[PDB]
Amino acid sequence: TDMSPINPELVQAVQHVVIGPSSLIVHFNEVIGRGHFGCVYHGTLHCAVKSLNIGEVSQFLTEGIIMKDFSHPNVLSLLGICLPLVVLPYMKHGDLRNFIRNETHNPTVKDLIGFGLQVAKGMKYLASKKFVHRDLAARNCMLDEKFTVKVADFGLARDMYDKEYYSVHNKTGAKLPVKWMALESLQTQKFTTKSDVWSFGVLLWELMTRGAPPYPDVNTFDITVYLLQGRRLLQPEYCPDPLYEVMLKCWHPKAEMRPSFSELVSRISAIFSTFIGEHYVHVNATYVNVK
Ligand SMILES: Cn1cc(-c2ccc3nnn(Cc4ccc5nc(NC(=O)C6CC6)cn5n4)c3c2)cn1
Ligand SMILES: [Cl-]
Repeated sequence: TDMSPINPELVQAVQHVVIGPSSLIVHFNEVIGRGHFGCVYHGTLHCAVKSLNIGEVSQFLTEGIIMKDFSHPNVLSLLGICLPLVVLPYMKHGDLRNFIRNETHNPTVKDLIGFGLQVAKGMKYLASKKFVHRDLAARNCMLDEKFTVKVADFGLARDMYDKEYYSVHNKTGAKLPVKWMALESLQTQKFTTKSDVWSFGVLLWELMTRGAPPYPDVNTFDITVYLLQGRRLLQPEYCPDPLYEVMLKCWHPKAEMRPSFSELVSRISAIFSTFIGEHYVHVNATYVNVK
């Protein structure tokens, strides 16, 4: 790549994931959200129920067991499955991007770095389980009633929850979040933990801009050409210098040189500790109403 610029066994194993049909009520009237692979609904077990569409039933059950094993306060857990329903905890404040964009919320610099810090702790956990997210972005993290950020949009909850930010590769037909993708993944369509780190860098930029779209009007795989002119996202007005240095390390041309999620947790927690909640972050006028 260019990096310099120019089945009885399965049935008993899945028993701890299955929810009984009579112990779950799905409210099909109240559409929480929509996705390509399944619509999400209000449920009572209080929860969110995503309803999906023989060979593929193995895959559904097996994905449930792997996903049920993930337990961490900054990771969206799986409450269970039902049969094609995916039962998830209800997140009161919805997705992180919409939350920070909302003009009636008044986040401080400390608040937003805090969300970033929480996301890093979630990825640190997922990365320790050898799990590559492939689509880390503020739209795909969620926020509960205590403002705990949970990395979401993985396993059976995987979808395109805002079609706007996914672009079709002309050959393969795969719709990909090109504005969040590492320089190497744009060229190969292979994803690693180090390509998640790049995405996390972009997520930090989203946090400090209160959910501005990255790279306005650079929307296709021609982002690769843009990056290879020698470019990175600009430092946001309310982003501290040390945090922007962290963002630039996340976008290191050589994947191996990017920091681990352990190192990111360490560095961000230090930066975070210096703030006391006196810097209100306001939205840039040039990013308002921009997609
Ligand atoms: C823009 N966008 C992002 C998503 C999204 C992203 C990642 C996901 N990972 N799983 N899911 C299903 C799910 C799980 C719990 C949940 N809680 C709510 N609560 C609300 O919508 C509150 C505000 C009224 C909705 N969900 N949706 C996800 C949905 C949906 N749209
Ligand atoms: Cl602050």
